[PDB]
Amino acid sequence: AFETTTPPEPPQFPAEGKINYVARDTILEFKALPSYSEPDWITEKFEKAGKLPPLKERLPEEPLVYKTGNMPDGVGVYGDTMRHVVGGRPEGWNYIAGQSQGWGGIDIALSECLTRTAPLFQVDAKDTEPLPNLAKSWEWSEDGHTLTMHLVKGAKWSDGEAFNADDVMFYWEDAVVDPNVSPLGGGASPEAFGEGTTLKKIDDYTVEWTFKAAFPKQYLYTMAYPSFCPGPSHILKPQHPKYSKNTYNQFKNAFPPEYMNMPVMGAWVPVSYRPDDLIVLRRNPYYWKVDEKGQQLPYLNEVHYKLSTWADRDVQAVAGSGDFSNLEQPENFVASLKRAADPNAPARLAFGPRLIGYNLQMNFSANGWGNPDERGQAIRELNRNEVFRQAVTSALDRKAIGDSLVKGPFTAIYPGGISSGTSFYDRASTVYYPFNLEGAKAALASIGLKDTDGDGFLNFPKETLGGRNVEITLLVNNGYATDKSLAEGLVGQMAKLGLRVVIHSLDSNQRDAAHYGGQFDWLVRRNSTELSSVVQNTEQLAPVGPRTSWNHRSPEGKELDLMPFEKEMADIVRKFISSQDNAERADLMKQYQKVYTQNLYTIGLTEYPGALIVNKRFSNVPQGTPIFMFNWAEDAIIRERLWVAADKQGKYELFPQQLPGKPGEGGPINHH
Ligand SMILES: OC[C@H]1O[C@H](OC[C@H]2O[C@H](O)[C@H](O)[C@@H](O)[C@@H]2O)[C@H](O)[C@@H](O)[C@H]1O
Ligand SMILES: [Mg+2]
Ligand code: NA
Ligand code: NA
Ligand code: NA
Ligand code: NA
Ligand code: NA
Ligand code: NA
Repeated sequence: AFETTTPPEPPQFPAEGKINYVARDTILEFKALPSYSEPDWITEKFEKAGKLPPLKERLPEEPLVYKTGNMPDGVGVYGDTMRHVVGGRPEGWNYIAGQSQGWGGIDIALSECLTRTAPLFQVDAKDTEPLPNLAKSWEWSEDGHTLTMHLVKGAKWSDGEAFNADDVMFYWEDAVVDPNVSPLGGGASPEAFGEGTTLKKIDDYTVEWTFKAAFPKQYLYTMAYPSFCPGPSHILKPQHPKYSKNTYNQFKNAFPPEYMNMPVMGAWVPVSYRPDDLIVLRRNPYYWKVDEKGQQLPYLNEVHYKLSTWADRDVQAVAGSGDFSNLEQPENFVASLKRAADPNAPARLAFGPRLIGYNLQMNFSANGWGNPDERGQAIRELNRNEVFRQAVTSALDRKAIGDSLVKGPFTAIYPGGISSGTSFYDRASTVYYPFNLEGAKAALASIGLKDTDGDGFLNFPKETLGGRNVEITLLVNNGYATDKSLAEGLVGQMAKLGLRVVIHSLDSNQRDAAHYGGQFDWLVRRNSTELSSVVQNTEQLAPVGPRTSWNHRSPEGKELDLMPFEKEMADIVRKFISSQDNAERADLMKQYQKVYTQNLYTIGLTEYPGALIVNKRFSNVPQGTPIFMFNWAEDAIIRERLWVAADKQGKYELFPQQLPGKPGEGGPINHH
């Protein structure tokens, strides 16, 4: 009944900061170097005092080596602190059991994964193999069902314990396969790695994947952050219910934020924590990454995470008291641009492509996900009705939504689906339902929704819930002004259509528990990587598995009650995952976009670009780094490779010349 078209082209964005494209193998390689070096105080005060082993003995025989050619400013010098500001709060250190550490780069820096993809924003080539990280190399069998994966060899956790296949296997078996454990982020279900996929240990430094499909190369991306970031099994395994008398809740909570020096494969280790104030990390002396001159990374000795608000991160970065921000809330754009416009500004600000998007997601489970009551169930039935979805999207004045956030060329009309800023995007394949409130009102009337009590809100027919008013709950992340503003705008627009929408505003952790547990009717959410990049966590594009979709999961352990268009989307996604043909992949994403946007798998709210803000004293920041593409800029900028020239260094270290203490002990260790 609606006059659909394609979305109008947004205003031209002079998108400052162009990316310097490079080839995949210009960034790093694994190899032995003839000599290695580290900060002088480690050698003088720890090694020479017999308190820490010599550096060569702490490194793998073949460490990960960053190639100087890809370094924007070349080889670094030691020193200084990276000062981050975050809106989140740590629950504890058990990432693989689903605890948040506060976001804003903390878990990104702690939890290293098998592969790495965030720095791939600088590779234009199709289609790029994820960078090796904890997995140094891999080989496909001739038939394409077997993937032999070789691990970094001789690397150690920050506490000196060997990193090997046991850590990989513990994550796979006891975190992924185990249905009672859910790693942080809402993903990492077994089917995210392919239906029926198995993983086995060959030896201490070799694992073997077996896939049902032939060459499903897209799963290498799933082996990067957030889905395959192994934890220290020697510490975690004795707390797991399979190997102790602990319950799953006791395993999840065994490492509270106060527990210091949690072993990591990351560049820095947590050494201090003050509630609602600060987390301090110190350099990991067992870090397994070096530069081409043999200097053990990171260059920065310390990292701070000030516990504040997300809006304060922007404020502190432009003021110069914070060193980094992802300017991603349009309500903060004008004030930030004003401060950045001063030539004496301590920080540089640079917008990227339009990769920040928001969708309204409707719960499509009519078979019990989140155990809904009679009211909840009737909403799942409306959600699954295509005429209802068409009315909701048509009742949205998308120009007004964008203007409510910020004026100017930032926002773009966003019907939903793949972001307009990504290479797989096809405007002609994007179904746009223009603002048509009258048509939206007539469509709801056609499915039996009419105002029978004179209050302007539509009622169910007499047969459903005694003909009461339709009432829909809207789950919102209370940590962001943008999410709240979009939710408030959504309530207003729905009231004009005649639907009563009630906001359920929760902090990040509670919001995640309600979302992943399926305890929602509708929710407002900022897009994740599958919509900004397609290639990162591709399984999230459709219900390919019982728990891969953000808005259609099945209760444990029922099958999905998929609608025909969702089955079509799932088939396209599985075909894309196993394709190495560039023309076929591009065509499949055109088909995917059309099915998504025609059927309204989700309903787009708005889309706009974000800007990376970084203190000017840092060297090695890549030009044109986007705030979000394969992952957040905290990962993409490669913080372990950043450095500050000696004459520009800040004097901000809270534990200078100190190293992390033992897991569960007081805090850091000194030389005297
Ligand atoms: O982790 C870095 C990130 O932190 C904040 O975003 C948190 C959200 O992003 C995750 O990908 C996750 O899927 C969500 O649950 C989580 O809320 C911040 O807004 C970002 O700029 C960035 O620093
Ligand atoms: Mg071990
Ligand atoms: Na074979
Ligand atoms: Na194990
Ligand atoms: Na298995
Ligand atoms: Na239990
Ligand atoms: Na806290
Ligand atoms: Na993927």
